[PDB]
Amino acid sequence: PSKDQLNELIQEVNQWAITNGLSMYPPKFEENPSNASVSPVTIYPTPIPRKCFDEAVQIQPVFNELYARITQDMAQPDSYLHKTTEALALSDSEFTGKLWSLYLATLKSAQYKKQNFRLGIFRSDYLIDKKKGTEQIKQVEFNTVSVSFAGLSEKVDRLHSYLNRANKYDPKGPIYNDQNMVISDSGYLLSKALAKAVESYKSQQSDPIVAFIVQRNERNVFDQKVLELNLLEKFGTKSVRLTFDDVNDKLFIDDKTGKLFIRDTEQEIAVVYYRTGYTTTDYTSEKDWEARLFLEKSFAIKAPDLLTQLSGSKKIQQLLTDEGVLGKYISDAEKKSSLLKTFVKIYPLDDTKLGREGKRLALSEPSKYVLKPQREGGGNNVYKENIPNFLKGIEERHWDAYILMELIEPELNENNIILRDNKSYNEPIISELGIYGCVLFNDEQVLSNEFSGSLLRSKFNTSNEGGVAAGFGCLDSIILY
Amino acid sequence: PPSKDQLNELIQEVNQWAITNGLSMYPPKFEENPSNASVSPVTIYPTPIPRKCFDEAVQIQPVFNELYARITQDMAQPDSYLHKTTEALALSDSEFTGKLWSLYLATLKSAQYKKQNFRLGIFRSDYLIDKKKGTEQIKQVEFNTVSVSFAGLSEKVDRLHSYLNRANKYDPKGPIYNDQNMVISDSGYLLSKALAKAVESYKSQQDPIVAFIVQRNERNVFDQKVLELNLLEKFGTKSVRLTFDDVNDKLFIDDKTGKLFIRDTEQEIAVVYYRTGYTTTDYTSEKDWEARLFLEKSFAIKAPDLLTQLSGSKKIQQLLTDEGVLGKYISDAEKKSSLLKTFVKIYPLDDTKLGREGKRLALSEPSKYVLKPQREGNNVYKENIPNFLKGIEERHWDAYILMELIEPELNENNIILRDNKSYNEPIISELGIYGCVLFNDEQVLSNEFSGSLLRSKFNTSNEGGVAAGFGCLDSIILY
Ligand SMILES: Nc1ncnc2c1ncn2[C@@H]1O[C@H](COP(=O)(O)OP(=O)(O)NP(=O)(O)O)[C@@H](O)[C@H]1O
Ligand SMILES: Nc1ncnc2c1ncn2[C@@H]1O[C@H](COP(=O)(O)OP(=O)(O)NP(=O)(O)O)[C@@H](O)[C@H]1O
Ligand SMILES: N[C@@H](CCC(=O)N[C@@H](CS)C(=O)O)C(=O)O
Ligand SMILES: N[C@@H](CCC(=O)N[C@@H](CS)C(=O)O)C(=O)O
Ligand SMILES: [Mg+2]
Ligand SMILES: [Mg+2]
Ligand SMILES: [Mg+2]
Ligand SMILES: [Mg+2]
Repeated sequence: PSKDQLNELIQEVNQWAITNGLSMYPPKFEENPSNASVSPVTIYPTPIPRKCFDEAVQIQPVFNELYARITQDMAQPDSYLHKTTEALALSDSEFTGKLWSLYLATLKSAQYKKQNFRLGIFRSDYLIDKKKGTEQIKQVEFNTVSVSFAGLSEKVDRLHSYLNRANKYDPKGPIYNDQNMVISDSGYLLSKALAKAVESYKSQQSDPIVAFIVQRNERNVFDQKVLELNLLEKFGTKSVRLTFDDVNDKLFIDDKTGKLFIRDTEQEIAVVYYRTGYTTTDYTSEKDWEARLFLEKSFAIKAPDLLTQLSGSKKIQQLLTDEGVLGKYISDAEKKSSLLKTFVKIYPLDDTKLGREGKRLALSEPSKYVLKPQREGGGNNVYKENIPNFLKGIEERHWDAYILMELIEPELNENNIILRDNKSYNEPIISELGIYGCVLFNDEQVLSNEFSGSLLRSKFNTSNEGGVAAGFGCLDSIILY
Repeated sequence: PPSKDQLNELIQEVNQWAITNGLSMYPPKFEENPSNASVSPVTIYPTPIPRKCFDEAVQIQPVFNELYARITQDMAQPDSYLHKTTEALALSDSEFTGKLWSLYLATLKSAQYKKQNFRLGIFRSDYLIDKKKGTEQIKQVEFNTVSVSFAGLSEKVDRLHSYLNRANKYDPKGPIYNDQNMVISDSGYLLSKALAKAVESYKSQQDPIVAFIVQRNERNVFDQKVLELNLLEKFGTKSVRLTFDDVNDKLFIDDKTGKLFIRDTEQEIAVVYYRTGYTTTDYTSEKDWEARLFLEKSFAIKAPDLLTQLSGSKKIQQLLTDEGVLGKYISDAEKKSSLLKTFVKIYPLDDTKLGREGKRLALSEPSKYVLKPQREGNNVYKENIPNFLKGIEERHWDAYILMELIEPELNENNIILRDNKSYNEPIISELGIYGCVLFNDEQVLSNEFSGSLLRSKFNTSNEGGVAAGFGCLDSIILY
C-alpha cells in the first residue's frame, strides 16, 4: 500500500477493532483497567491452501477422540500409561509432579459419588511443511488446557472480512473472494461446548453456572469475555471469574454430594473452566495447589480435569509417533493413517533404543531438529546447530527432560503487515494454524466430539532498528486458495 | 447500596463488558496513540423515568420532526418572519450564524445542474422532567438539528445495564429489575436506517456512499463507528470519514450534474452526513467554510443542509412558544396542544413587548430562570442573572434568551463511573429522543422516531473540587 493508504487502513483497523472489542490489556493495566489496546493483528489475511485447511478441520475430531482415549487409559490406576505418566511427572517434581500428586489425592475415597465426566477444550496447532514440493500440515503440538483466542479469532476474521467487503483494502471494491475468507465461529463453539458440559452436569441430577478460573491480572480478558457473554446470551448460562484466591476464599463443597457452591450467593457451579493453571508461575503458593485440588475433588465437571491436562504432554506426543502405540488408542486404519501423516519424527532422549538414536541424531545432525523441554510454556526451545552446545552443558541423564523434534519447514508469507500499538511492521511471517475441538467424555464413553473453529497465529523474528531478535506474535486470518 | 467489594467487582464487570463491546471513547491527546481507548463515562445502574413521560416523549418526536421540517421549508421563503428573524440573528452572530447564512445565500445562485432539494434532518429533542407542585411533565431543554451524538453508544449503555441485570451482576441471586421496564434503544440502527433512506431518495433521482464529515481528532469516534458498520452490514452501503481538509483536497463536483465524487477512487457520494460544523471552532479557516459551501452546492443530500441546521436556533425555540407562531406550522389542534405542553416560558430580551416583559422578569424574579446565549457552557442561572446583564450593554441583551428554569428531581441512588473511579453523587438526567425526517422544499417523505438517550451529570463541591462534575451515559428504567 502507498504511505497514505497504509495509514488510513491502520486507523480503519484501530477503529473497527476498538468498536468490536478486538482488544487486550497492555502491561501494567492494573493501574487503570478502564483502558485497553487493539490486539496485535495482521492487516491482511495470510494464504493457506484449501486442501491443508480442510484436512486440519476434518482430523480434529480424530485428535479429540485420541486424547480422550489416552486420558481414559491414564485414568486406570493399574494401567501401563498411569505408571508411565507417574514416572514422567516425578521427573518434573516442581510442576508435572505436583499436578500428579494432586491427581493421586483425588483417588482417595469420598463420601459422595465422584464426577467422572470431563470436558476437553483442545487446540491442535500446525505448520504447513514444504519439503521437496510436498505440502503437508504437520502438528507442532496438541494443547489440552486453557487454549487461547477462540473469542478474538472470530473478531480478527470479521475485521479482515469487513475491510474487504467495505472497500477499505481497495476503495474500488473487494480484493478477495469472500468464499475464500475463513470466518471462525470458535467463540460461539467453545461456549456451546461449555453449555454441553453444563447439560451433562444437570443430567446427573437448578440454574448452575460456569466458573472461569482465571489468572490474577489476566491481560487477555476480552478474549475470555466473548465466552462469558455467549454462555449467557446464547445459552442462558451465568458464570463468574475466580482466581485461585477467590476459590480458596469464596467456595465450599457440600460434604454429602460433593457439589461446588459460592458461599455468600449459593450459586452452584456445574463446570470449572480453566484459563490458568498451565505453568508453574500460575501457582504462587501452596494455597493455589490446594485450590486446584479442591476444584478437582468437587462434583463440578472440569474443563479440563487433571488427567486431561496431563495427556497433552510432549512425552505423549513423542510416544504417539510409534504406529504400534497409536494403534492402542485408534484402531481404525484410515484415522490412524490420517493422524500419522500430520506427524514429523519425534524422539525421546533416554536410554531406550529410540532414545539412543535421538541422542545420536541430536549430536550428528542437529540442523534438522528443535530440542523441546517436557515442562511447557517457558519459551526455551533450542534450535538446530545450537542443540549440541546446550546438551553438552547438562548431564546426559537430564537429557530425558527434553524431546528431539524434526524441524517443520513452512514457507514464509512476505506480503502481510503486522500492526501493534499503532506501529506497523513489514516483515516475513510464519503462520501457525490452530484448530479448536471440544470433547465431552467420562471414564469409558465419549458423549460429544466436535470441531470448534480455527485460529491463525503469525509472528516474525528479525534483527533491525527495532532490536536483535525483535518480533512478536499476532492474530492473523486465513484466505484459502 | 453496594458494599465496597461488591462495587469494585461490579466496576470491573462494567469495564470488561464495555471494552468487549466498544462502549468507548478516546481520551484527551489520544492522537499520540490511537490504538488505545477508554470505557465511556457511564452510570452503573439505570435511572428511573416515569413510563408516562417516556411514552409522551417518544410519541411527540414525529410532531417535532414535522414542525422543524416545516420551519425549514418556510425559512426558504424571502418574506417569512422566520427568514427575517434569521437575518437579524446573522448580524448579532456574524462570526457563526452570519457565516452560515452567507453560505446559504450563495447556494441560491444559479447552477448549470438541477439542484438537490431533499435534505435529511437527524434530530434529537432533549427533555428534563419538570416537577412543580406535584405536576410531572417533560419539558424541552432544546431541540438539536445538527450533528446529534450518542445514538451508537446509547444502544451499548442500554445493553450494558440489561446484561448486568440478566447476568446476575447487580445481584448474584437474580435480576433486580423487571426486563419489561428496561429501555433498550435501537438508535444506532435507526439512524443508519434514516441515512439509508436518504441514499434511497438520492438513487431515485438518477453504488453511492455516505460521507461522514468529521471533526479533526474526534474523540467520540466509536459512537460514529456504530453507524458506519450498520450502514454496511444492514444496508449494504459503504461510507468514508472526511474532515474539511479531506473535502477540500479529495472531492470534486461534476459541473454538468453537480454530483459529488472522491477524486481518485471515483466513489459517488449520495449523502453528506455532518458530525462537525456546529460550532465556530469546527471551522478553523475560511477554507473550512468553503468546504462546507462546496458540499452544500453539490447534488448530495445533506444531513442536515444549511437551512435545516439554522432552524434549530434558540431564537426560534423562543418564538415557537407563542401559539400563533406555532400555529403557522402545526394546524392540528391536538398536535399543537401536545407541543405546547412540553414548553416552559421563554422570552426575548429585546425591546419588543415580550422582550420588555423578559427584561422585567430577568431583574425582578431571576431565581425562576436561566439566561442562555443564542450561540451554541455559558448559561447563567437564577440569582446570578442580574449581575451578568448589568455587566453588558442593554442593547446586547438580545444576544440571549430568558428561559424558565425546569426543576426535575435528582436521582440520589446511582453511581457514576469514569476512568475507573466511581462517584456517588445526585444526578440530573436529560432524556433525549432521536427522530429523522426526509423532506424537500414542500413535501415530507419519511418521518420517524429513531431511539432514545439518557445523559446524566452531577455538580458538587467536595474533595474532588468546587463545581466538580461531568456528564455520562445513563439508561432508563420505567415505572
Ligand atoms: N517442530 C517444529 N518445527 C518448527 N517450529 C517449531 C517446531 N516446534 C515448535 N516450533 C516453534 O515454537 C513455538 C513454541 O513451540 P511449542 O511446542 O508450541 O511450545 P510450548 O513449550 O508448548 N509453549 P505454549 O505454546 O505456550 O504452550 C511454536 O509455536 C513454533 O513457532
Ligand atoms: N430551562 C432549563 N432548566 C433547567 N436546566 C437547563 C435549562 N436549559 C438548559 N439547561 C441546562 O443546560 C445544559 C446546556 O443548555 P443547552 O440549551 O442544552 O445548551 P447549548 O448552548 O445548546 N449547547 P449544546 O448542548 O452543546 O449544543 C442543559 O443540558 C441543561 O442541563
Ligand atoms: N491465560 C491466558 C493464556 C493461556 C495460554 O497461554 N494458552 C496457550 C497454551 S494452551 C495457547 O497457545 O493457547 C488465557 O486464558 O488466554
Ligand atoms: N462532534 C461530536 C460531538 C457533536 C455534539 O457536540 N453534539 C451535541 C450537539 S447536537 C449533542 O448534544 O449531541 C460527535 O459527532 O459525536
Ligand atoms: Mg504452542
Ligand atoms: Mg504447549
Ligand atoms: Mg443541549
Ligand atoms: Mg445546542
